[PDB]
Amino acid sequence: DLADLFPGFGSEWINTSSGRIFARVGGDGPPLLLLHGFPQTHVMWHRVAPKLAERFKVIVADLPGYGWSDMPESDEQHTPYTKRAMAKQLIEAMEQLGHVHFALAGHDRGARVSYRLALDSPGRLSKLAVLDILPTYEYWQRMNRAYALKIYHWSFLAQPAPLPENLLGGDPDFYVKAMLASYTRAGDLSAFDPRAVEHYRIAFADPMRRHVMCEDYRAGAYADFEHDKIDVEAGNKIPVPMLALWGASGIAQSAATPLDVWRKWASDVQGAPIESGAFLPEEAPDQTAEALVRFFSA
Amino acid sequence: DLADLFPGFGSEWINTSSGRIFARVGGDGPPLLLLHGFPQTHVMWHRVAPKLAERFKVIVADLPGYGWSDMPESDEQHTPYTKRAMAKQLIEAMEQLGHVHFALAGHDRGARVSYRLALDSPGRLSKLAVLDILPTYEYWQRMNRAYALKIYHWSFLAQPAPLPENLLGGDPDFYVKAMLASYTRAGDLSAFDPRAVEHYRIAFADPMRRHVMCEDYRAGAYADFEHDKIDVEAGNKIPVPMLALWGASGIAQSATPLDVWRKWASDVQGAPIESGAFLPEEAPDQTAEALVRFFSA
Ligand SMILES: *[C@H](Cc1ccc(C(F)(F)F)cc1)C(=O)O
Ligand SMILES: *[C@H](Cc1ccc(C(F)(F)F)cc1)C(=O)O
Repeated sequence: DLADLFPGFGSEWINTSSGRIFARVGGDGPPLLLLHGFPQTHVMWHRVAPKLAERFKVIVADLPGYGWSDMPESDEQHTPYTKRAMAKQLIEAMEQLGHVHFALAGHDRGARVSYRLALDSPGRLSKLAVLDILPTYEYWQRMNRAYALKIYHWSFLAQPAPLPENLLGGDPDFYVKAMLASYTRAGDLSAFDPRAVEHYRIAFADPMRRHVMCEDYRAGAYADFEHDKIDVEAGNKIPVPMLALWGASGIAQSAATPLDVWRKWASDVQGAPIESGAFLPEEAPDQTAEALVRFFSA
Repeated sequence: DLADLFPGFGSEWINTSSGRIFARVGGDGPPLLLLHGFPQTHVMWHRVAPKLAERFKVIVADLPGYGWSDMPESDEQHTPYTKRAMAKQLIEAMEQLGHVHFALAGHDRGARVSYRLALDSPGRLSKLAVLDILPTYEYWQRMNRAYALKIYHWSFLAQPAPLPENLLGGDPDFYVKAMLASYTRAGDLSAFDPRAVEHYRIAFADPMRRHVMCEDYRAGAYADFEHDKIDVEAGNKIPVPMLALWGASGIAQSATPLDVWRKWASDVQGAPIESGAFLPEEAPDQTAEALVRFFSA
């Protein structure tokens, strides 16, 4: 019922102690993990993954609780869907494949999993790439009226259950599509493959998957923030050589000077703006792929 | 049929150029206007209004677009549901009854209509009372992680249509009940009268009324903010002698309310009340006496 946007890629259901992680696996060479964000799945990499496959062994994984990944039971602190736990679970997953030192690239929620992984376990990463994000700490500290209105859903979805859930039940199709079109450059869905939008909408049409997304944004308003406050108070920087890509019309640039912020969180960081909205790998696939290939190859 | 929580009070469909304002009207003496808020209707004053009617001509009106008042067609800048436009419409309504200089008390959304009225047309108000609020500018300007999480619906309901409307249409009864409960001390509907809740529920059950509420919160995120900002930068303060009532466990106090209003008013008194956000329904007696003692000085 859902299209194949990764021709040639296999399908792996990697076992962890918190549940199965689904991923499309293609190419050969150095291991490169790709992590998606909200409200998308692994298929958001379908326009750049084949190019990366020509050079690397590309693992395109659904986040814990997302897509076809299992949904581990959450708790009163939203632990399994905190960026620290997600990182632990994916580290565990990559160990099942023999990948204990790999390249990592993330977008939105996946980028947050990524930099948290780098802080907690720098050893697991050769190079890091974060796409159109700032540290979760940075958004909350810089929170103003402009901030609050634009990215309203950081506060909205972090509301205690079942208030966001019950509201999302009203028109999940509309909401998930609105979340996609609102952060592009054109303001519509033209950037997204209609088949890819189907993957997103189908997953979002399930109440259980939506609950996970809320538990995600709850973690991002509490545990993730507290985890980030500890680091920023200690003065810990990410030692992993990392790349920061953001859309010129993206979310991160309206907030701050992206590479100036990431220089405060990482000692070895380079970055560039790309003519795009928030959804870089779909809006500007050629440039995004090129940036990643050249960076991970160096 | 909805309950009549105002024994003796007549009903009024007051014509304005922007549409009819419904109000319950009772008592006699100096004229006193009561303006409700979100997500309520005029029946929120039902526990304190009779006490007030012993000494005043009490006019309990539904805000334009709210409850039983008509719904003026809105526009791209949400003009008719800005606080400036609401105040003008109510000034018209009061002028119909022969009231061109009156006393005014407001809560939540209505209190924003009220101080905006004080700023734009100070001559219209003998005395002013605002309940459990800060100026709209103050909330947006002091926005942080805490306020983002604590009062999220300022940003959520302000999202461009029809994003909030389509979400609210799913489970409207749940949302309106949660909104009433969440800001009380007990965190339930126990402080409210069931019949009052049904008034709030039925109104909130109409999708057109729900759209009006969003237009209200859209105005409060933009045009209202900008209007307030103009007064901040120009050093304009409310000359109308006012009283700032707020709940000790309410929304307004979670800043030091009296200090904030002193920046906005050159003659303002302030006192806390053992209550959540809905003082006239959580602490009706303390609110009743405070209002009576203030407008009767
Ligand atoms: C996805 C949306 C998003 C993206 C980027 C930022 C910021 F401000 F950090 F750059 C905030 C929100 C997500 O929630 O991660
Ligand atoms: C009603 C809810 C409300 C009340 C008071 C405040 C604050 F923080 F300004 F005092 C915010 C929100 C309303 O929408 O005004």
